[PDB]
Amino acid sequence: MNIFEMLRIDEGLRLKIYKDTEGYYTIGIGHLLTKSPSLNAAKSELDKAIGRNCNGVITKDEAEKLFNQDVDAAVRGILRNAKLKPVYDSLDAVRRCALINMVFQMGETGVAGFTNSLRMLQQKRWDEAAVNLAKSRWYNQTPNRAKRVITTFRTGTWDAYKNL
Repeated sequence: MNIFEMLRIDEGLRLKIYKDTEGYYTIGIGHLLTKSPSLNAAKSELDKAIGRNCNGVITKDEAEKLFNQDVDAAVRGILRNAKLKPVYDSLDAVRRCALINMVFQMGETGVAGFTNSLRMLQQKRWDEAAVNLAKSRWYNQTPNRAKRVITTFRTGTWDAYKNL
């Protein structure tokens, strides 16, 4: 497993515009288009993103391309965020993927927000952070995925993804 394989599992692949867990227009491997309720806004965003007339459909190549940009963006966002950098730099290679996973899913600001959980990760207090992390909207809304990610932070292994 690597970060690509992990996000691939959490997000699945769709070549047609679809609605998020939160009902937002997305495509590919979890590539949010817009939070606006109009399919029209979404298609406009899709065309902009791809640089062609898509009419709500992309190719797999194009999906993977958005995915390459989004993983790259998540890493760089981390490394630039004053709050996320130190945590990332303190973690081992498996757990770094867990952090990325959250930033990909809820954004930089989303994650910078888990003050207590990040303090716990930095301190390598793994059980404690897993409990703290479960005390969130994230976990109540997407439990299956959150368990997989929390499990990764707790164990530093890929066992949560092996099953899948």
